[PDB]
Amino acid sequence: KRKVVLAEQGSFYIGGRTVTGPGKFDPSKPVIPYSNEGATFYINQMYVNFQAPVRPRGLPLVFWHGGGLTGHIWESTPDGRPGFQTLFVQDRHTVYTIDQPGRGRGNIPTFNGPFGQLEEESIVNTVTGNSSKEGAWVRDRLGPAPGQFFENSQFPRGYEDNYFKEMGFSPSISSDEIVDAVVKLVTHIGPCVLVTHAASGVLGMRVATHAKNVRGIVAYEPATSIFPKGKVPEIPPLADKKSQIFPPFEIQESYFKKLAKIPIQFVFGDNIPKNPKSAYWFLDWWRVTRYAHSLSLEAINKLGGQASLLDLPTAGLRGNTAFPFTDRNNVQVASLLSDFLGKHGLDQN
Amino acid sequence: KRKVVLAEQGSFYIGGRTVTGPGKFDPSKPVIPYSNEGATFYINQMYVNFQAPVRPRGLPLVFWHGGGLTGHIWESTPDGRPGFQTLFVQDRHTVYTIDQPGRGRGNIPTFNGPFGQLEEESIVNTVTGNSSKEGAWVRDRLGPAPGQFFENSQFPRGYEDNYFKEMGFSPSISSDEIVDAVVKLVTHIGPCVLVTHAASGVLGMRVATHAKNVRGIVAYEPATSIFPKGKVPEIPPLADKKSQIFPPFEIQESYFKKLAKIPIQFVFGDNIPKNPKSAYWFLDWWRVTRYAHSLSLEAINKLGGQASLLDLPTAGLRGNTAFPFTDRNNVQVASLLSDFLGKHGLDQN
Ligand SMILES: COC(=O)c1ccccc1S(=O)(=O)NC(=O)Nc1nc(C)nc(OC)n1
Ligand SMILES: COC(=O)c1ccccc1S(=O)(=O)NC(=O)Nc1nc(C)nc(OC)n1
Ligand SMILES: COC(=O)c1ccccc1S(=O)(=O)NC(=O)Nc1nc(C)nc(OC)n1
Repeated sequence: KRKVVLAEQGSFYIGGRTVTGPGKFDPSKPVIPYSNEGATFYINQMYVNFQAPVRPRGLPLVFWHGGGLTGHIWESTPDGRPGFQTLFVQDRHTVYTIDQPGRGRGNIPTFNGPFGQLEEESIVNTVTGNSSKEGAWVRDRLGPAPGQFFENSQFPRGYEDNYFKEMGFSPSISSDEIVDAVVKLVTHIGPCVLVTHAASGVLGMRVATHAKNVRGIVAYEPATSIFPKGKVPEIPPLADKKSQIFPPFEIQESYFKKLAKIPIQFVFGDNIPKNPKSAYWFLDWWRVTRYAHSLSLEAINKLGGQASLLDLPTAGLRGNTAFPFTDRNNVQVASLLSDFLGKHGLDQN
Repeated sequence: KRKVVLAEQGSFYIGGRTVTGPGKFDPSKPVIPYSNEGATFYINQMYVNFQAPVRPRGLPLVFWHGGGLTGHIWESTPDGRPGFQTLFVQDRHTVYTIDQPGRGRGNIPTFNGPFGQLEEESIVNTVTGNSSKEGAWVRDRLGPAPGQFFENSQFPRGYEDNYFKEMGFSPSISSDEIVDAVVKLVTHIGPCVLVTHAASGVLGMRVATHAKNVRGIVAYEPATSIFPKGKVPEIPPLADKKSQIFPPFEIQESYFKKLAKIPIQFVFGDNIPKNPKSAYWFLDWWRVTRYAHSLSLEAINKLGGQASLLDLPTAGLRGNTAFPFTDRNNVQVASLLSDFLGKHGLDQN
């Protein structure tokens, strides 16, 4: 199970832009402490890793981590089992894993001065946000409250420290620039499949509307819904009568219709409630967010699309968290992804 | 040259601690926007990647990136040629690559509030520092001034953007906590060899004094010298008669002596002046820094050690930058590393 044979592997940077400080750089002056004077800074670039099997079959897969994560989540599970990178190289796909701008080996744009500030220009905000262990516990549906596990959980229990250590903050890089970096990657690699997760769900949908090389999307637990501009359906508030899900992203209809041209599958784990759950904010949030996604997929299908929602429990898999690709049954989750790729010929040359 | 057969690969997090916000966490209350209330945050953990060959020989190698870098520099060169990770898995060594705390997939400790601040506790500074392209150009001795190459350069010209894109800031995590994470990794791995670079040179020396499992060190272009406490020799200022090199790190003699028990090699590239060069601050800085390191190695040898300085031009390799392991002749640089490992019995089981 662990052996893997690579025809080649590597990593590279792509995308981003440059910003400049004032003045001129004098090489005879002390270079350290570092100065903005005469400075050119590369910002908002993305890190990309690839592993290619011998004699690949079908399209390369681009695995895109969720919010506050990195490509680590596709490399290994918290308890050290093979991640989807290894499983799909073994399945004879070339596999790209990214650290998007602002995360991991992607660029964090900061300079000499308060965080994110280049002289008088605010590239990203100095004030950050970041989930706690407790927030992530309920966000990812390990259980209804920190320390608790749902019955039949597939979380790798005992490896909580490993799991939460993989998570961190994201600077306020614009989503436009994150999407731009991945569009450039898709141009670089050719026809490919995007496999997204939570926060990258809506970003991957956006990439597909700008990049015809995206030939399919599988989105694990996408966090933000997407609709044609002015056609967002009625979406109820949460059971606490006061909160709402994330404002759906709206794109022009001519771009939205590009989503009807490729196979798209949204995948959800277990323990999303059917009924309002006022006592558990993030469980109720997932209920209404999944509902909004069902309407988004229906809108894609009314325009001639091939969009579907897979609830893992209906496929016979019980207990998955919001990271099904690192849960204890991730091999079975991978099998369902192989099934999708095979159904649409994305595993053939 | 590109193929690699892995018995296993993966990644994991190790080291770090936790800090806590005030108050308690209520799962019924809105979890987003994220709050410090009731929060546990994992901070200062390190990312570790490993690739293991079939039938490994000798000790595992731990590759430790320089300042503002990540394990990318061991994966691939800026122009896409195999890095030392691939070369030494092919040489039948298990290879670990790290993103140290505060870099890449390592943790950047920030919360909900101004960067690095947890309520009124400053975990890392809000004001950052970061090299420009211009500062890094002369730091790494691509040439004497930005945009200019030494005639003999081994840099992969044309891939400047790719190269500079791999560099970024480091938050003010204490060096103690960075050393702590790698000591914990070395305890987990068992006997190994540290391969360090620039800023991680002094940190690897410190790790060796705390971890008998470190059985050898090869340091490329180390940036800070180390001496026994109270025994720093006379080191001249730079040619501008105002600047100094980095204040040498001082450790108790009992720990310093541990450096005499293992083979240690410092490796320097080309274009470091023999004579004072006041027009080019970083060239002169490298002259005096290399001199300080020569005295450091001499001090280890006077304690019965086996500490050597390898200037790559004396081995027939001309024009290397301060990243010899990603230069155009990196295969030849690797050969010299294999020779060190072999001579010292580190390539046998
Ligand atoms: C892995 O888990 C998630 O990925 C994840 C999963 C579920 C919800 C949220 C996230 S997230 O933390 O990244 N945030 C996100 O998708 N975007 C977003 N949108 C708005 C409008 N506000 C905020 O506030 C943070 N975030
Ligand atoms: C994921 O499920 C829970 O999280 C969960 C849910 C409810 C209770 C307990 C757990 S548990 O997992 O902590 N522990 C558990 O189940 N213990 C247990 N021990 C014995 C000795 N026998 C039996 O059952 C016969 N159960
Ligand atoms: C890849 O290049 C290097 O590794 C590298 C190479 C040569 C010099 C500097 C660096 S560095 O930028 O990271 N900084 C470093 O080693 N430590 C350090 N120590 C002091 C006392 N001040 C500062 O200020 C920056 N830094």
